[PDB]
Amino acid sequence: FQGMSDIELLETLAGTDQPRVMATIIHVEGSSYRKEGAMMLFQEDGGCLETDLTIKAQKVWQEQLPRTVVYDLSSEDDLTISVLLEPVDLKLRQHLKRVYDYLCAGKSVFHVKKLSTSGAVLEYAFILDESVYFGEWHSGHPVEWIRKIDENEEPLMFTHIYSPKERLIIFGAGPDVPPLVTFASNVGFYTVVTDWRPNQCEKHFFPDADEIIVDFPADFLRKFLIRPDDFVLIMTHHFQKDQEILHFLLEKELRYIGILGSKERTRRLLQNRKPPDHLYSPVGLSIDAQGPEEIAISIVAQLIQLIRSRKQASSPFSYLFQP
Amino acid sequence: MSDIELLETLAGTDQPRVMATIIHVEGSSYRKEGAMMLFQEDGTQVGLLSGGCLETDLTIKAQKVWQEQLPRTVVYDLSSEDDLSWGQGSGCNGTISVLLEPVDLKLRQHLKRVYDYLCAGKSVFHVKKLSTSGAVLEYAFILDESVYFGEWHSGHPVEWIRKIDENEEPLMFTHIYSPKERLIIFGAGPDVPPLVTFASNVGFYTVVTDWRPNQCEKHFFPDADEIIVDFPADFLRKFLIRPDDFVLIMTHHFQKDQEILHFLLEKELRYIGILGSKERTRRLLQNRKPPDHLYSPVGLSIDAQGPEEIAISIVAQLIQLIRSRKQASSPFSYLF
Amino acid sequence: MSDIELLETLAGTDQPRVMATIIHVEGSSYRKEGAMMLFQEDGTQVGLLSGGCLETDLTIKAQKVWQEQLPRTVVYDLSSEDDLSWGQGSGCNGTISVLLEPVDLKLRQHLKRVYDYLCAGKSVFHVKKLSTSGAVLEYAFILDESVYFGEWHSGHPVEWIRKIDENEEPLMFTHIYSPKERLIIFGAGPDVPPLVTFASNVGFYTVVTDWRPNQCEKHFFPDADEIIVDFPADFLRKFLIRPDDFVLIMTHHFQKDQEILHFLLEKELRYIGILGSKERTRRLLQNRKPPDHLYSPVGLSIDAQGPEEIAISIVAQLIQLIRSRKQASSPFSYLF
Amino acid sequence: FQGMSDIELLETLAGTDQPRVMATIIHVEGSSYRKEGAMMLFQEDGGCLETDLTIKAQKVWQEQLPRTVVYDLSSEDDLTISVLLEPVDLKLRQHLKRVYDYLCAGKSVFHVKKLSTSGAVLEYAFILDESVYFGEWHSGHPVEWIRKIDENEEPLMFTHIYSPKERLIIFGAGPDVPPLVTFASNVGFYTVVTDWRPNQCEKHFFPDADEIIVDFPADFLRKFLIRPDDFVLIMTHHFQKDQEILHFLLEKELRYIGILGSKERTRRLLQNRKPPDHLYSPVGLSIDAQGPEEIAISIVAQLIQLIRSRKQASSPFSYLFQP
Ligand SMILES: [Cl-]
Ligand SMILES: [Cl-]
Ligand SMILES: [Cl-]
Ligand SMILES: [Cl-]
Repeated sequence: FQGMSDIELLETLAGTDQPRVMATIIHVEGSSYRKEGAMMLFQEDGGCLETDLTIKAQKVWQEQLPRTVVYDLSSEDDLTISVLLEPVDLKLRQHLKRVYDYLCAGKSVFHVKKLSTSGAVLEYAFILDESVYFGEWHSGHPVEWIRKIDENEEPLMFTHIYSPKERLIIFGAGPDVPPLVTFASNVGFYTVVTDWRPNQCEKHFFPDADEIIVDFPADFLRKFLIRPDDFVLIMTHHFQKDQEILHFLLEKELRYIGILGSKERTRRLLQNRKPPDHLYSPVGLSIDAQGPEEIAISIVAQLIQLIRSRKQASSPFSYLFQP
Repeated sequence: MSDIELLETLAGTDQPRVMATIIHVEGSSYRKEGAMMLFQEDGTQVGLLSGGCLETDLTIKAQKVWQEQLPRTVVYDLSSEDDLSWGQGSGCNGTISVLLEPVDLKLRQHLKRVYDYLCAGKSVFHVKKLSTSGAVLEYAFILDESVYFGEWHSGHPVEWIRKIDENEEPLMFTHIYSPKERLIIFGAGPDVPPLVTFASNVGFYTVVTDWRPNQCEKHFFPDADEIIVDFPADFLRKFLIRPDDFVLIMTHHFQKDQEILHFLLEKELRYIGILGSKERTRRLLQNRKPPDHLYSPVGLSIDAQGPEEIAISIVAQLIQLIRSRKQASSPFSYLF
Repeated sequence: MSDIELLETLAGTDQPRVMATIIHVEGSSYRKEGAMMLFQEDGTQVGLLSGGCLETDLTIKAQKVWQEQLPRTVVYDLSSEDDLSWGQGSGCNGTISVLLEPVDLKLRQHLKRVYDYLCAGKSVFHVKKLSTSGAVLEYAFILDESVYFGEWHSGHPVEWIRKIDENEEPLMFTHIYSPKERLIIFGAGPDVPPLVTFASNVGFYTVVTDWRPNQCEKHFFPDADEIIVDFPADFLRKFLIRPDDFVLIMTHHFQKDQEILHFLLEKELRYIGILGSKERTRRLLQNRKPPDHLYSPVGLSIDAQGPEEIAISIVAQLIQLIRSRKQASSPFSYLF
Repeated sequence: FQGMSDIELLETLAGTDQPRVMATIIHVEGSSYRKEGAMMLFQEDGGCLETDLTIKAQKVWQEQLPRTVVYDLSSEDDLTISVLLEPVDLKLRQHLKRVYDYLCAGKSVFHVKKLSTSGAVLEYAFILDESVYFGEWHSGHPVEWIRKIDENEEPLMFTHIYSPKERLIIFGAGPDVPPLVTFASNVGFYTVVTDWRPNQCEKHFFPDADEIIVDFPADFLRKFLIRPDDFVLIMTHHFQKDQEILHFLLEKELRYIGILGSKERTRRLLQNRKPPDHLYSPVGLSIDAQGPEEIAISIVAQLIQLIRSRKQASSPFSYLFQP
């Protein structure tokens, strides 16, 4: 189940065309290691629950009809959850391919399932804006249907946000940067490494980096577009270079700016300028880390903390529920 | 990298090498006092001390040290680094003292002996006696008050250290070479491989144990030092867990987690981390005195989701405790 | 690489650069006096002067020259190179004087103007007036006795040069920036692409002409500066061949080779090479006075077989003649 | 015709299984740009001669019978030669695959064709030793048949030596070595680059090098086998390194040892030792070359001169004709 990213799962559907049934935990009552929203793909070709689901998935594909299966998780071995099995038909295959393309573009997608009392999927939509949506939704504006759900008489609704690959833009390719690229890549970040020294940027130093761009910071910032939902990490160990990068990103709306060094050094970098809103110096959690490997953990832990802490503020689509 | 990995590198390629050691730090610096780095003839460097334009100057100094076959102390004002860059320098408001030593046939042999003792699990106390000019007069590798090796001609190196100026005479440098910290992981589920990778990369000796042989294939855990396929009860009987070890219980099986925890209860341990909720771990303890260093929920609370994030959270917690815990817990404390 | 390719590199990436020039050589050295090299901030170097551990020291000197924004002369005893290596040094029994100049906004602008004149086909006479300390007092780029540019404040740079000590006062350095030598190739058969590559790599401006459009596709000659599809008679009417040009006749068509040769007969030319035997070329001349610089069979006699080997043979012959031919054939000879 | 190497041509037969007819110039009378022994492959899917051969090749494949075609080359446009057309049948395909494998191993192969008066191929063999041969040879020892050929009454014989890729082992990966690798590779050498500095040995510096081995000279010489028919080029610009390489190769039987530098420097390298037999210092022809690009031409020209000058001594199989 919960071991593969949403974008890593939708990617699997693109390089397939193979018969597949998708499982989703739409409800959890009590204790479970797997959370609500966790997904899994059954391909028509480990654990007692997954083996029963395999048989159910096989039936769901043949019937070409979704079903909700309830499992009384109650056992002193840790083996009540509600699993939704949907056949990835030509319609849903097409819609999920469109979802993947929007996450590749960096845009999040709000998904909503309208379920029947029996547990069948009546309607489903993929929302981008207050008007822009796609899917098998025949009844009104999906957004207006969600806001107008009844307190107790309307719990036959499932929502999930398909979040794109988070980007981590790293300024510097020194020998302390390869562990950070590895840890950030493994956790699920899209990593961009940029430095002006071509010998520092050989691909064998950063095999997990999605992009390695050899350029002076000023050229990079001119050519490469930095999105406001991106994470910037300045660790060149060159004052003038760090100052060149920071001064450019100053008025730019940015989620995170982390600078490797002391508060005094960052104060010196900002000489004669107003600091940006989401500046983190010293970078990473204070775990008194020593060396590149430990500092890299400290940085990635902080990123995870901020992605998950600001995910309690419902940041991508919270604006579609106020007014 | 790690002391044992740096000393491992000397056993390999056998080529001219100069060893750089930060013997003193004043102010702010990327690395702390005791940090090492290898300057090699092949133009490669093993480790970093600044990450700036400092390494560029040391390379030239290292080349001179090898030719002269004479150690040297180089002092770097990292703030006034404009006298080393194409730009405004590093910017770090600190001054570091780097000691460059040629890894000659004598020191090569001594460091190979240090490595063999760390492979055996024995720590080594290293001491250097420096001259006023900054060269190395004497050096020793201590195992006990009487047992020592190296290039030490005067008296008992141990008695020379205890009878020093005060909080170290500036002409003395000490460093303890210790073996890797051990991380004993109970469970081989698909959430354990990222934890093994992150813990291995940060410098832990990793032991993975589970009773299910197909979850324990070596390709799942290529960074694990040991993969032992056994029932927890057999593992605990056969494999000795020392008090300085780190235990991580993540089998996702209540009865299994309960036999592991109940065994380790009275055993003095550095760390016990159990994957799950405080309520689950209360049920696991089933009215027992909790161990002194029990961590449930495991890892720092960064609201981690998925195996990859939980693994970062745990390694973060492990780093925090190794670095927070009183540095006056050395294996050569008994000596002083 | 070539002067025009080195000056081309300054027009691009626009980053801190220090220019190294060999202003004097005593004894044996890999490069001759006038050889240049670029030290860049990105850690890349454009050209070489020794290829040893010299470049490693210059990099540090270049970094200082940029910071100080002041030129410097560095003298290297290449024999006593043990004071620069991990080993016994270079071994070359020579002493070189390297002049390091920061490519400041002023010099960047002047060198961009030099490049534009070489693109136009006009050579540029460069002169540096050095101080006793080895710094640069003045420098100029001469086009004619009166027309000059740069950072020259005293008199007429031309009159300053002619009125020097004798065979140059040690405080004077001169260098002629000339455009690429032209190699005009008649024929686009499958034996011509290796010759275009080897001639292009060595520094020739290559022009390929043939009357058969499918042999002249650009993918066959990616290194050719010009590919002109025309009958030889039309090419010779339209394209001007200067006396300092190099001609290579290799159409494998007797009548075509004969119209090309008969046209170039009275025309003063640096070089005319015809692919084939002396007998064939005797038949081509059909009782005519052979040109002064006719080479048939073409290339050095190394008993070459196939297009690739014949191409080496021809480029070898071309190099031999450019280097053998009297150096007192400069375009600024008329000035002195 | 003569534009593709023998080994480059036999390679083409391995990645084929496609119907193919091989042409060979078995005789030349007078003037021709193409020499005797030149080969070409016609595949059953530029110039007037090649177009006629294409039609003849098509007939030869259908008939599955070799034929000799004579072309009166006499024309004042340069358009008498004897072309042999042989269908690359399953038998010959198999034999030529074996020839290729021996050239990959570095062993030369002596080929002989026994032709009829009509121009058909009666017999053919591929000789390695005084006893070791393979092919479609039914009559005696091919070697003894060749030595005992009649002065004038036996010219119905064609011989050709299939020579392996010549190896050029370059010690040094400085910025002067990439043009030499390119020129040597283009002319047809198997190039091996070795240096002890990994940053000097990135593959993008030497894309034409067959092997790039990062090692100290002493380790290279221990691990990599140097054949007596190999060409060694010492150009590390490091005296101690060049001395380490030369001292090892001293008693070793070697075709060519070229050292970049002066005779005095090479004399200093050989301090207290007898120089090897095929030492070339200064390396390359004296064309007063300046810079890496010109020196590289000078070196490759010398190599070509020595391969072709010692090819007049019939070096690979001259020993099978003396005694
Ligand atoms: Cl900088
Ligand atoms: Cl309890
Ligand atoms: Cl050396
Ligand atoms: Cl004549």
